[PDB]
Amino acid sequence: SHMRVAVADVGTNSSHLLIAEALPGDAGGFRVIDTLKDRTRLGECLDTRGELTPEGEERLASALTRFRELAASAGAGDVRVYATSALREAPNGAEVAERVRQRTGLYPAVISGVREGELTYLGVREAVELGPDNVLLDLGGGSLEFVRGAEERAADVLSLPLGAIRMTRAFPEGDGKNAGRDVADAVARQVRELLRPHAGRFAARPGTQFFLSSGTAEAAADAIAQRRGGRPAEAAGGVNGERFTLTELADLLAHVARLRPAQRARVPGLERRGDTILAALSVLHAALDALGAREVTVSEGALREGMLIEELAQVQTFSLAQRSVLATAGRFGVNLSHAGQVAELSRELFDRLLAAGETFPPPARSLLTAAAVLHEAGQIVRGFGPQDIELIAQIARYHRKSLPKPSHPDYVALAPADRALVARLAGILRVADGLDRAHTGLARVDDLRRQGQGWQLRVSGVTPLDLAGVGEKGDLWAREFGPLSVQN
Ligand SMILES: [K+]
Ligand SMILES: [K+]
Repeated sequence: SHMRVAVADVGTNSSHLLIAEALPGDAGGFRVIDTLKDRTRLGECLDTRGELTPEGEERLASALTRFRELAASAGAGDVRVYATSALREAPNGAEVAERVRQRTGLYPAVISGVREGELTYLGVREAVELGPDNVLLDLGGGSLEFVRGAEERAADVLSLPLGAIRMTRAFPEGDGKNAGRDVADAVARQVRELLRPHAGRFAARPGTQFFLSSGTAEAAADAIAQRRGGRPAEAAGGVNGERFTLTELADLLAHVARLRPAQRARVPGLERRGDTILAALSVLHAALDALGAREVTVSEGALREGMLIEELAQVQTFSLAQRSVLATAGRFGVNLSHAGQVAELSRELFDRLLAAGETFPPPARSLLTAAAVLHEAGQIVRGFGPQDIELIAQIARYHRKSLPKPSHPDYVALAPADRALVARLAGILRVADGLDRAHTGLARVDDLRRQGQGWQLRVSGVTPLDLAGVGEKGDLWAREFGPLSVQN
């Protein structure tokens, strides 16, 4: 009943963790239990080639070790990890992520900037009052997402390389009096060059509400509130829902550009961003000005909140879409997200095989779903008859070197057609667990076609770990249905 969930995002400035407990009623809601930030500073750990250094890998692994520990102390156990610009753009990111999974057990799965904007927008929705027409800016250390949408989800997402660290490094500050103003001006021109062909999609219309998320914008809201004679936001309840104007942002930026980098970390509210804050504030001002914004609201919800919403959405709606089967897997303490995603992928692969001509018996789909949800219940290695559950049991636990050997007592041998059914469904299920090996819930089958005497599988939303898992978990598919080639 007390089922707790953990999600994390690995970005360019820092890494973030949210541990929460879901709300009853298959509603899609959660109660926050714990949050954690880690100054992983991956964007400062890139080499001249853009590769993440062994020191960045260590900081990564360290953060995911902290995350895995806190998540288990709270009772979550498994953590879904998404990664944004630093690891996404690093030529060695796939390697880094596989290495870091070996060390910690957590795989940092790179998502597209569009999907980063999409999920961030759901996090903002969980924190503030979106209206019929919203434009969100999310400035990280590496990129800046522009998102527009209405009251429930994103409509258009653009992702630009205008991040706080990236812009600080791309316009190094000089030694003169106007050095800060000159960095601000040049950063502001870079924003204009890259946004200009897309500005209209995010431009102010009558009634448009503008929102900012993430730590630069939160620091700026705090600095502006303190410049209006306010108290530090940490002494208060945070900055969620605070509003400031474009003029106030402009005023703070002018002050910052006049200061020297070390002086900026003594500006109240900016003490933890002195090195990137000048460039960061230029990005924010220039972009908002390009879009015609005059006021913004700041949100403390971001990627990790939308990660929990998207997860709870699919997981709870799948149980509505066997509903006890996901619940019974809960009694065995399994990762319901993984189990539900593996069941959906099994469903997807099964239907294409049927449509291509493969004959299956009527209960086969129901059997594969049930074994899909109980594949990782250590204890196990409802409208199902006693013979069906035995079939389900053997599908969940299929291996060539079975723990009981045929000659050994207690060995359970089915009838030949059931043996053959188990093998064919276990090959489907294994491909499915491969497609969610990264535990992202993001894989989807797009097309599965016969290719000669074998098959060709097209998958989307798949990480390099997921694709590797199918290759390592698809040998049974090849014996049962024919050689399998996966693409995209
Ligand atoms: K971001
Ligand atoms: K310009």
